[PDB]
Amino acid sequence: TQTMKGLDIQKVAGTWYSLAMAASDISLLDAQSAPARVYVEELKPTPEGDLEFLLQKWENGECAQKKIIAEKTKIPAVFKIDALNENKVLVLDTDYKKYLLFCFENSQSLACQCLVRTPEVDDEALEKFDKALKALPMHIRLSFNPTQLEEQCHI
Amino acid sequence: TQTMKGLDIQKVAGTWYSLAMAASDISLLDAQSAPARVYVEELKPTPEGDLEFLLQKWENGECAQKKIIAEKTKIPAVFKIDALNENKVLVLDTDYKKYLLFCFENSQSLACQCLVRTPEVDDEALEKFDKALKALPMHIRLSFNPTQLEEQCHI
Ligand SMILES: CN(C)CCCN1c2ccccc2Sc2ccc(Cl)cc21
Ligand SMILES: CN(C)CCCN1c2ccccc2Sc2ccc(Cl)cc21
Ligand SMILES: [Cl-]
Ligand SMILES: [Cl-]
Repeated sequence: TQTMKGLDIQKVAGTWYSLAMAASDISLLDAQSAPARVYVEELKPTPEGDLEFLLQKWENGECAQKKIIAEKTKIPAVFKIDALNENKVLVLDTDYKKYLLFCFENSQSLACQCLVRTPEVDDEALEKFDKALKALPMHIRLSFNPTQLEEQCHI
Repeated sequence: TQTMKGLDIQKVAGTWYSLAMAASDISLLDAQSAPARVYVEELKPTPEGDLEFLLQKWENGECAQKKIIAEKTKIPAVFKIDALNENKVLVLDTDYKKYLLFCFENSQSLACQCLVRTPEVDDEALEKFDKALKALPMHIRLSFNPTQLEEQCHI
């Protein structure tokens, strides 16, 4: 939809925090176990330029660990998930050292996140997140406080 | 917190739609039966200047009807609910004919709504809602589409 020009994927490696989330549909986020309520722990680019995500997900009554690889495409900012469905991960913007904005898109519904490196509310990153979101048909948004950011599944 | 100057309460009577909702805590809105997921049907000012609300609420697996009176205070924009808890309704802004912004506050947690007269997405009213919200510690926001606005409990 809107993407990071000149993305250097190797430089997104490491720790991240899902500071804020937004989605096209309320049901994607408005339950503790909602489909898009997915918490990023780490991004692990592969030497071949795929992007592995370490995630948490509340499911069947607890906070489960998940590990998913999004495969590279010819566009550096766009990755594809191997599944029954054809979903994409799009990297909208990042400065590598503080924030990264991305969206998960199907083939439609959209969930986006504002990721930050540290458990702090970064108003500048959130401002960039909101600017990105005005071009998208979002209907739910939420953000987490520093206490929650240090808990499993942001409880 | 922030209020409508010169509110004429009699002029808020009639049909309204909860176009958007925001709250201080994610748990107040992030479930179909969450405490602040309350849908406004009608406002009925009394001759004595109290404000009755006709509402819907998803509870015990369906969309229940609710009727609550908020009693006047010496401030025209602030009403008080008779309960074990001391909660207030604050009217932030309205033009009577298109939109009304209000907040429910306890003694703390806050839920606010953008009400509109018709089942339409009013970007100007939502812009006013967002401006009001930047002065408040909100962590979840959602908005409804015209199809949902015509359904019981916005399903
Ligand atoms: C259940 N899980 C194993 C799948 C996670 C899918 N998923 C996802 C995929 C690849 C990289 C990052 C993410 S976060 C995310 C946020 C919103 C939505 Cl809707 C989906 C995702
Ligand atoms: C269960 N129900 C009978 C009580 C509704 C209480 N409540 C409320 C009260 C008076 C006038 C309007 C409202 S809407 C609302 C929005 C958010 C929250 Cl948190 C509370 C309320
Ligand atoms: Cl939104
Ligand atoms: Cl918000």
